[PDB]
Amino acid sequence: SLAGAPKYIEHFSKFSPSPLSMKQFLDFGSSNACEKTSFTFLRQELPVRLANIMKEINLLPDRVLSTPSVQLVQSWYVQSLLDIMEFLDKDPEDHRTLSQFTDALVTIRNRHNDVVPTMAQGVLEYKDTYGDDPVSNQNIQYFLDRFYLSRISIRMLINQHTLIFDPAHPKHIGSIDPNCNVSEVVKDAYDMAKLLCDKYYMASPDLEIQEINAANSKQPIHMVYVPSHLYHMLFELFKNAMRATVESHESSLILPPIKVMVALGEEDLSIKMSDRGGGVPLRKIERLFSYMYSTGYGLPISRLYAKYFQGDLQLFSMEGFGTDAVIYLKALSTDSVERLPVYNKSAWRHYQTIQEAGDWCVP
Amino acid sequence: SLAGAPKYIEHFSKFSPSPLSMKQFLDFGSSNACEKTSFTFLRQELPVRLANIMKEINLLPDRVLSTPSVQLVQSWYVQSLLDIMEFLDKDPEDHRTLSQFTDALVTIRNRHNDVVPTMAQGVLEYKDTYGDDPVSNQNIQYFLDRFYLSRISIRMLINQHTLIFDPAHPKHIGSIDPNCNVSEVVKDAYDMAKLLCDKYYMASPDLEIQEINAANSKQPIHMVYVPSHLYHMLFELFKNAMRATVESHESSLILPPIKVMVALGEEDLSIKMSDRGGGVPLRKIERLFSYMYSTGYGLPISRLYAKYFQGDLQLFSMEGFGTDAVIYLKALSTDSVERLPVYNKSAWRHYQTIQEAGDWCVP
Ligand SMILES: O=S(=O)(c1ccc(O)cc1O)N1Cc2ccccc2C1
Ligand SMILES: O=S(=O)(c1ccc(O)cc1O)N1Cc2ccccc2C1
Repeated sequence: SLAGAPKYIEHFSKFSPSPLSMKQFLDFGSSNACEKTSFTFLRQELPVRLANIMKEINLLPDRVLSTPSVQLVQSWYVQSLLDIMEFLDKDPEDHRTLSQFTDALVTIRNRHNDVVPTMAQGVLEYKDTYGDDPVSNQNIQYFLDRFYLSRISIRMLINQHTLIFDPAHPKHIGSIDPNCNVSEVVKDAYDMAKLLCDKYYMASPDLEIQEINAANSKQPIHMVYVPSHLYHMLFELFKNAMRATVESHESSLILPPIKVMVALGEEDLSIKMSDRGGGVPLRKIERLFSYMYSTGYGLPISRLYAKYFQGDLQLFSMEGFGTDAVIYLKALSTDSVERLPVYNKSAWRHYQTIQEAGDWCVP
Repeated sequence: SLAGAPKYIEHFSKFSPSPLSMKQFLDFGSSNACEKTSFTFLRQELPVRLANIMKEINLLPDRVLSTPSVQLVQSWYVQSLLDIMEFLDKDPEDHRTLSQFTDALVTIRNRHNDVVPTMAQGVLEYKDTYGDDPVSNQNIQYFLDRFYLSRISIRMLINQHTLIFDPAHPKHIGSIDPNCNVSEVVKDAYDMAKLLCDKYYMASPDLEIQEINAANSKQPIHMVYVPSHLYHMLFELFKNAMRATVESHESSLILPPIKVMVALGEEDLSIKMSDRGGGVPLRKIERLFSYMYSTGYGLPISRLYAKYFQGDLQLFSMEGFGTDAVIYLKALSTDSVERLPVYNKSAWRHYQTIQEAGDWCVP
């Protein structure tokens, strides 16, 4: 039988999460020896990651914390932590321990399947119940970036363990493709977005891809990456680019194509998606990444996927012309290291915000 | 005879600077009635702007404040404030007051001519004397953006007064062109940068300009702006784009052109400069706007000019291919309002930084 959850949360929140690189993930084996190691690692690391973020949930404004949906998500995290605590005294040598552990991780993954839209309902509840205010809004924005990135990282750990120690492509290591053909993923995302655009508008822009392999001009561009994450980002970007193009060309039968450039440099693998969808004023760019205005978290969650392995996703528009979106990825698996929020004094001080006049003038 | 400077600094730092819009600047007349109004406005507003920024100088780390060059600049600001204090009890009705005031502003402008490189020497002195540290560096970056923007605004006020109440183009209102042809300024900046590039490399990329006037496809794009500021930004951008293009093409006789798009939307006038100079990894972009790494303040000062009337200057590269730089300006004179730093509690808290582990994980 287990201690009360707060005792575990306090214990594990003292540790910092331990970021892994893509190479470390990829170089992990599938033997029983490896499964025991994964077990002993995860029964420490998953509680550390769960506890760290649960401590930050507590820093949210009372208004947001008081909402039923935020309380519900909190309750899922508590149960998931306790599920893992059941394994603290279990023997990795016992095969039943390992199989039970995998079952528990699957149960946790399912429990948390709807976390993103449930948190979004919490934001809506806060808005509806109290009205929004600038201070709470900035805290929510800061928190949600970290909460959703934390969640991405926990899902990564769980998927790697369950996929490796249970198909489509046996060459993958869990969810990682050591030879991801970037243009192929671009095409897959385009194809799916085209189906949607065609359904609603009966037309869609064509795709043009150009590759720039700086060091090896001949060679098709590949990388070590999780194709599902790359697909996610590109699909969201294509949906926006397609909608802009069609909606800004209502009187036209000829649609400008969406142009994608994939560039491979010494350190970056960059993917630029350029549309001629008429663009958006600079003032309105920030809103596209806001959880508050978006309550529709496609763009901010996509940018988190990019940031997760030390990349980024940036938007640059020319109002009256169109928009460029750029996904920046690390070219090398050794540079592709998890970006994980950590609960400490610096994190804590960020929530300690209050209402005041800013450091810049008003007329 | 005058009070000690600190008594004036305390008095005037209580007020907030008053931001003017481009339209307000432009709608100001040249009559004796207007000169008296400009006088009575500036003998309050200039002391307010001087005092506000002098109070922030005092928040710099002792290490930076202790440098001879920072002390020298401080001493200039003190004398300039006192110069204006001489006018507090003077009669605007007396023509000698007005003429003496204009002389005093000219003297102040000359006194402060070398502020930018003198402050940069202060940064170098801090580096040489103590070695740099991350906390001081972040404070310097925050301060210098505000200090240099404050300086831009003070020079704007002084130039407007001296130019209007003392040529090349009588249609200008002080330094403001109500009908600035943007492509003409682009060409002027290109021409000057080409002279420099040709001198050192014996070759330079060609220029291609495209305009997108969204609402009036025929019409050449014009705006209300200070052409010297726009020229400054474009010249710096062309120098970087040209150098990148030539240096990345050492073995080539054919240079890719620099492409400029000028787009006019409902709210933004955007100028994009695109080069194929091989680009720079994302990791190194931030450094381009850093005063510390730049000690060469061309890019950060250019971005301040853009920000001064509520615009921005952004860089986006594709490593292995090239770089896009975008100047965002407000299309409408009514939206073009001075962006002025103000000394208050929010400003004060920014300098109150200390050394600690960040809110994100290390391996
Ligand atoms: O704001 S956007 O410029 C835009 C945003 C994100 C993106 O990835 C691509 C884009 O092009 N764009 C989205 C959209 C939708 C309907 C009608 C007009 C527009 C304009
Ligand atoms: O970093 S840049 O990508 C670059 C920076 C700013 C800019 O306006 C345009 C640019 O293109 N670029 C500057 C430079 C100089 C010499 C050799 C190679 C490079 C690359």
